[PDB]
Amino acid sequence: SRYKDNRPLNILGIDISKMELGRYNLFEVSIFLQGSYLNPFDPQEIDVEGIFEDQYGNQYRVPGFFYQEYKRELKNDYEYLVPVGDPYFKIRFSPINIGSYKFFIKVKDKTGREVSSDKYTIYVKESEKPGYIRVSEKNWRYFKFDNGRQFLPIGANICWATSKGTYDYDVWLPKCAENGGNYFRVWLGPSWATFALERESVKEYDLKNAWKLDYVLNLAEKLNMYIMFCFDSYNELRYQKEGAYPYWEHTPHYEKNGGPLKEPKDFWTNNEMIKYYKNKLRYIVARYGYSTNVFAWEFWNQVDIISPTAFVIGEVKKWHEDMAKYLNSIDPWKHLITTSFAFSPGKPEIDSISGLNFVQTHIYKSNRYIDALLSLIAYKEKYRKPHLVGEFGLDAGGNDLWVDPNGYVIHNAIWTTILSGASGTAMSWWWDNHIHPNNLYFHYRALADFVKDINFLEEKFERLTNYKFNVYNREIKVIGLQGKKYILLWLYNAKEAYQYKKDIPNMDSSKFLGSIELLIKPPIKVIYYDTYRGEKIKELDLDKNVIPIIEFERDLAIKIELL
Ligand SMILES: OC[C@H]1O[C@@H](O[C@H]2[C@H](O)[C@H](O)[C@H](O[C@H]3[C@H](O)[C@H](O)[C@H](O[C@H]4[C@H](O)[C@H](O)[C@H](O)O[C@@H]4CO)O[C@@H]3CO)O[C@@H]2CO)[C@@H](O)[C@@H](O)[C@@H]1O
Ligand SMILES: OC[C@H]1O[C@@H](O)[C@@H](O)[C@@H](O)[C@@H]1O
Repeated sequence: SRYKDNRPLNILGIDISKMELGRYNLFEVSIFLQGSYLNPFDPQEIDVEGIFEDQYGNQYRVPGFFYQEYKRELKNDYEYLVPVGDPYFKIRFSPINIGSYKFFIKVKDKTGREVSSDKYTIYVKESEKPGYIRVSEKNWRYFKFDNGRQFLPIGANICWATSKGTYDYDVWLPKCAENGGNYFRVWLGPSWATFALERESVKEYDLKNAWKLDYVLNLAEKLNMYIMFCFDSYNELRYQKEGAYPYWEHTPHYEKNGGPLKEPKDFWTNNEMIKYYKNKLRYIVARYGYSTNVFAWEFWNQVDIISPTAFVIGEVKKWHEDMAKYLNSIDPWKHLITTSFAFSPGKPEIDSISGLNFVQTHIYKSNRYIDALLSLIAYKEKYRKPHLVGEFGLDAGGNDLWVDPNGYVIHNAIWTTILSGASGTAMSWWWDNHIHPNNLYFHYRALADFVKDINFLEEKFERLTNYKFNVYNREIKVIGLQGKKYILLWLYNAKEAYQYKKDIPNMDSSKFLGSIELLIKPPIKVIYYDTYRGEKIKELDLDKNVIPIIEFERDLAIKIELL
């Protein structure tokens, strides 16, 4: 209760960031008040809200949140945050419609007293922002922005920083963005994470870490990147004796550390814990929900490998149903909601919950992972909602770093997932010790430039099924999409795609290798695409359905336009 107050409830002053702003831009109200509360993070102690109304009858009820200003600096090798001023309350809003808005502030504290501001008027003009990310109504396999443009996530996990904190994201995000990346994922737990809200407590949230998440969200805004916020990770509910980076003994949920839980199993049903968790969701919506750069709320990293003493499928399912419904109801902008599992096939009892808007796969597999990805993507089409391969690698033990310095494993996965019908790229691990130091971003740039002008929302892509392969000197395989106007092929050498010792192909690719015959009607334009340099190798106009395959070392992309 470091932030208690026991004065009669009064608004003391408000600051408004701007009277005029663009569609989907941040409108921020700062509020100085006094009142009676033991915990500014608990709406039963103090409840700040902004009530906004556009000219079209839509009303938004935005919970407010407690805020401390900081000034960051880098002390040789660690970030250090210096508090500036007293903490206070904020409301963060983002307008969907343009035109005029009226809003007022309402506050209630534990005494039952209620105060409110007069109504203020703001004006919203048109802007360049595409809006929030939703499931496409045209093709449930894909995401869209509110303005109808596709959102095809290309990026990686970038879930926490080193001790340099936000200064690491100052380096990683611009590199990702300039190489076609528009997506990453961050962790808000366990308590050691860069953005951990529950750092010392499950009842009060860490204002420094929340400030760091502000900063990284703002950087994503400037770079047109979109973030999945992962609220909790399995480590929090896993006992030391169970291994796999366990954290229960250190987590603030545990009664030993001041929390309400005697054991991780009680997380799903303990009424005190459920109440604090809803307060946390309210804090997250209040502080970050305005942002169109929040791609999705993700409840859990790999909830299936919490302690087996704590996984009760019926209670975990009901908890996801109830929390998705609650989160949805208090989120004025209705961001996408998801959850994840370490078991690659997932848990159908939870994945089929309608409050979870898309499903995920995590897979770390060293052999024939191309076939595993294709198989999992075909399988999860049963849910009729988008599928994100949210984590991918060779080995949960990190073998990738030593055996694949050139990123061939990432390469194979991102081409396989895009051209098998997943909503976006497979999302690699190892951002800090693999992708960045080895400068593997060029793999994403080549993929992004290949799909850049393809509208997956209108192509009605189906997986390629009835081709004839005519290759003699090699075991070539193909993964393809067939659509209205395009056929997209990724061909790979089964003997070379899983060998990681050779240097990146520098292909002087003239010779004829073989052919693939497809059920299409000429004429067609065939584009051969170097997947490593990210450029057209050759372009060919054809009058027959026999498409030559030129020589390639490891793999080759082909884009075929139906004319
Ligand atoms: O060093 C910072 C921080 O690291 C923490 O350990 C990390 C570890 O460095 C590594 O990045 C690990 O990656 C996991 C991650 O958990 C993924 O969600 C996923 O999971 C796997 C799980 O961790 C087990 O390995 C399990 O057997 O397999 C899962 C996948 O099926 O896979 C990633 C790659 O293994 O994440 C942990 C944190 O979970 C802590 O050491 C911390 O103290 C330290 O400060
Ligand atoms: O920014 C990511 C990394 O960049 C490197 O060049 C070093 O400066 C690291 O200390 C840092 O964590």
